[PDB]
Amino acid sequence: CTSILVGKKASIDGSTLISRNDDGHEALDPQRFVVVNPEDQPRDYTSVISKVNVKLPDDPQRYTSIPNSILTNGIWPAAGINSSNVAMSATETITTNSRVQGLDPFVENGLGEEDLVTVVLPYVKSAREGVKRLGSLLEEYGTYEPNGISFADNEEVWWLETIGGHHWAAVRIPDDAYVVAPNRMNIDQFDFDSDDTLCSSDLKDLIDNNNLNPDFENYNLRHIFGSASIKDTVYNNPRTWYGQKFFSPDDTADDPMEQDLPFICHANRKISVEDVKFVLSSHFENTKYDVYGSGSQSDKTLFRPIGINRNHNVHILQIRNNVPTEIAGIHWLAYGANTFNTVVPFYANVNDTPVQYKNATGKFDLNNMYWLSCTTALLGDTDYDFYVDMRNDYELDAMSAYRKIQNDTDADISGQKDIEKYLENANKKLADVAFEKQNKLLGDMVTTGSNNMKLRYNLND
Repeated sequence: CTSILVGKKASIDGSTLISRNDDGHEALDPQRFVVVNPEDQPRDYTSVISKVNVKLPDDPQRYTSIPNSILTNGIWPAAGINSSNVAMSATETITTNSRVQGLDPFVENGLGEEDLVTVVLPYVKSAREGVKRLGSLLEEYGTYEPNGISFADNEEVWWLETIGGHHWAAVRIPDDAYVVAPNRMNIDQFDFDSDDTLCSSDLKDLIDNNNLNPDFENYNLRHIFGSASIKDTVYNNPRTWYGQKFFSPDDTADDPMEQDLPFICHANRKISVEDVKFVLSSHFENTKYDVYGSGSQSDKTLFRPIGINRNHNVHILQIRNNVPTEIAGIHWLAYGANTFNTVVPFYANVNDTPVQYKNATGKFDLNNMYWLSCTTALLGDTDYDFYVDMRNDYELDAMSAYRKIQNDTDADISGQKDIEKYLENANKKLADVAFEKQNKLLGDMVTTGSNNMKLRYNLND
């Protein structure tokens, strides 16, 4: 997984953004776009993986989510926005170390990524409340994973990292800042009594009393609780580096393996949704580390890319400030490897979701956007340089169409007597166009690609 966070003064439009590539173990695993209405929410929750049993409040809020189609390993809702316009994405798998694990081991019947959005998001009305509730739950139930979780509302963006079986810390991202986060513990310099931090009440004592601090001065949480491994230099740090080079080129050096890249960054410009999607789809373009590029075989395969075959979904959760609250929450969504898809700006204030995004099952169905998008990216992968121009045209054409629909829908919001019905229609238009354009792209690739098959023999006349 790769996560990107953007504070409200750092975005081009004054919105907050939290985002993540939901990357799994297998390349393909069908995803659905689903609104969980309060009557559909469990009050007595039991996980599949850990069998943790969690009693939940009787007043859940409606929320969007991205559950797995195949429920063998549980729901895995990934991310969403609730009816209070709070966004949450869980999780970014991070790292730990043996010293803190020796003190606070994983809890095998605790909470995991399978569960987190389901047991937190419906019950909070601010990002800060999200942080606090998750912290309480970690203390009450424990966890069996090292995870990073993002929260946002129209004011604030928070990043929480879990530490051992029960501990945690969280940082409020400055308004004018952004973060790029890979599968490695991220929080660095940490001021315990700061207004911009929250953590386990015992976290400082845990550190001080057990000689966990490797530094001569101050507290750096990933120095203390995280990793700086050889594997980090190829699996994690280059992703951070590539993102920071894109947003902060003059503040970022030329070593992708760097272990102490800053957590909090300041870009040289305001950041768009298009920008975030670009970084979340990237593969070290214009470097020797690009698997589709000109580098040696060993250089081309050295680093884990951000766009990748096992992108199951990508979401950019946006809470806007230039609009009435009923259309503030936008759940941008796409499926499959990010090289050949586009995020679609679904309004989150709806009771149901469009069929092409809701209906994936374990049966291969090219009328569904999960299967259609995966098929497109796989074909694209077989000859990237051949297909990339059509890909590029499609991205501009599709995003332009989405924004036209969004702008038109936003402009006519006042006086709508049934908001949810109005926005479900807008989401239907968005999904219909997204499917038509995805399908036309694949068709164009198949048509031109068929001309270039190995199994050919043409008379040149």
